[PDB]
Amino acid sequence: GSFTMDLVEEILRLKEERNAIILAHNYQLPEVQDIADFIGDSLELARRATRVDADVIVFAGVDFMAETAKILNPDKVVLIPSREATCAMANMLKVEHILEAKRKYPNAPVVLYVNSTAEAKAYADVTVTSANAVEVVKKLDSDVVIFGPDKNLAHYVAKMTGKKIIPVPSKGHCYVHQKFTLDDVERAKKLHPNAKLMIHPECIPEVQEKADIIASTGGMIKRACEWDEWVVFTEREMVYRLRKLYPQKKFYPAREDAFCIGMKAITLKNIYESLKDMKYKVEVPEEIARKARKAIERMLEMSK
Ligand code: SF4
Ligand SMILES: [Cl-]
Ligand SMILES: [Cl-]
Ligand SMILES: [Cl-]
Ligand SMILES: [N+]
Repeated sequence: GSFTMDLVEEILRLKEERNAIILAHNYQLPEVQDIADFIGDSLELARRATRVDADVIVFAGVDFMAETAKILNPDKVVLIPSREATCAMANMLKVEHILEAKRKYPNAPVVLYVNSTAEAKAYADVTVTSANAVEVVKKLDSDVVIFGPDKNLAHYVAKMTGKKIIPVPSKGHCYVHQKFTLDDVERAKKLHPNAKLMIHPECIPEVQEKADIIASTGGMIKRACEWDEWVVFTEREMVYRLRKLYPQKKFYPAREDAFCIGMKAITLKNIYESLKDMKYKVEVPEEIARKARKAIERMLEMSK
């Protein structure tokens, strides 16, 4: 035939030529999800990054996630297709916040959401994600923990563990999940009265209280078998992921306008260019990386 390769075919060929794997987050565009080798939540992506046989990891996600993969694979090439793929919640937490909390509470473990910079993780005793934060905090040997950046996840952790949670910083949150209100809950239940509600713990507490299940996107996938019809209170591309996994169920976005600009910095074109040009190479300074790796490997040990 006369036709040549499209972007998908170019990517497939370059993945072979580079001995590369494409890891994608659940909030990636559908056409990016469709070319990824593995798709998951933050914990699943971290765990998957400990069994990489490929030489090159193309990370269809935000920079903190790519940095986590690099911390776990210092001697592989990790590529981020755009350096503008970044997380507003993670940027809210600075070293100065951690140091001030450690001064007040020197005996409190420092528990940092993976939505955090590599520099911040160097100060964590253990990292967490939305999937394992309750379990990890429960098991730590202290009734007081320093926790951040996300204050809404911190609220959920405090509720479920009964422990004293010292937030760092004071107001960390995700603007995507802050879009959900009690009015969205009322509207969803009126439009879909037989559906149950899957709610991310980055949503505000009063919205969390309306959930049938509170879960990371990975937990949403794991527990979707419990009902046939769900309203999805997270970033709207998760609806595509759930529909692909469970074509026989029904999924509805809680809000179509719950979009993460940083996630959508990743495009099919810039994944192609990432493999073609071997860019942008993610690097983490050795001293930071070694300290962060200790905290991440502790997380993986404490949460299977
Ligand atoms: S959805 Fe929220 S927490 Fe996740 S990368 Fe985007 S801004 Fe960060
Ligand atoms: Cl692999
Ligand atoms: Cl996220
Ligand atoms: Cl199934
Ligand atoms: N102890």
